[PDB]
Amino acid sequence: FHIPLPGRQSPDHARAEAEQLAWPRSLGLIRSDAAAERHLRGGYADLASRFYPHATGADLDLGVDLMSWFFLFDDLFDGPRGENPEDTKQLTDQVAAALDGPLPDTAPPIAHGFADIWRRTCEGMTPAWCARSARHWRNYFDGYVDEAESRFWNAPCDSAAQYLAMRRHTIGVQPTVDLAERAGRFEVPHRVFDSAVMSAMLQIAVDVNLLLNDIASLEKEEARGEQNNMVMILRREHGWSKSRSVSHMQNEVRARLEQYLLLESCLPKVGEIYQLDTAEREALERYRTDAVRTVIRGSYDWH
Ligand SMILES: [Mg+2]
Ligand SMILES: [Mg+2]
Repeated sequence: FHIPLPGRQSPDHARAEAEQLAWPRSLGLIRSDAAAERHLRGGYADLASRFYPHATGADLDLGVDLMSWFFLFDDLFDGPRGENPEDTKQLTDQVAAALDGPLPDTAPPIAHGFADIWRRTCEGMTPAWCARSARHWRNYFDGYVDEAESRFWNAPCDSAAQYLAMRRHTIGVQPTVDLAERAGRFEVPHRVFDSAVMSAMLQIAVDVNLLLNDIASLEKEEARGEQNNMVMILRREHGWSKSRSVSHMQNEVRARLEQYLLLESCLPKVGEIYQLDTAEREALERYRTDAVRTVIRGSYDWH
């Protein structure tokens, strides 16, 4: 890896991988043997075990379930639904409703799956934590509506800045990191979560994932005529070739990873600034190592 973040994987990964189909199957999310085979080919329990190496048993299963759900949910916007913000919001409203209370049994399977994840996610977490993580979920769903609006008007982004304002929410990294707290039964001190230093660290985590994702998905997205990929956007913004745009993105990933270390080195002083007590310093260290560092490296290793 470009910076010395250790590669990690939950020791309980084999069982979580072997049992991963039971949950989406029970919820109606995988409707056939063919769909199950397709799901296993994604390696989503493997991904979860790298984001959540500190989790085992039911806590790791929740992480596997979140990964499974992310990809099954995203599938629902592959076709015409993703081209229309009214149709996209019709679905995302039904899913996001789970944040406000129970769902009617007529709600779509993907909404019931979300509701079950969110129910488990909130267990043992402070009300203030649940409210914040719910806000992150609503940012995510609103981002899906914004993406469908762009597709509807055939209006792809013309700058990296405009693209990032949307993709930083649809990439789903912040809810992934939120789950790492729940999966580890800890909470980073809330005033430090809000800090400028931690905000920058999290933005790096989000950005590194979305940039690597756009490189990994480039050829598939080119074949579908997708225009909201950082490579295509940089070509429009700067006149660059796609080749120079990829190289720019690679340089940006490396530079941001190096900045991540710098920001990490500020955390001792940040803890002093916010007068963290002993338990709070321990919780911040769990967040740094088990939530932020893991999400930065987990997707890289998964590919
Ligand atoms: Mg898909
Ligand atoms: Mg899509």
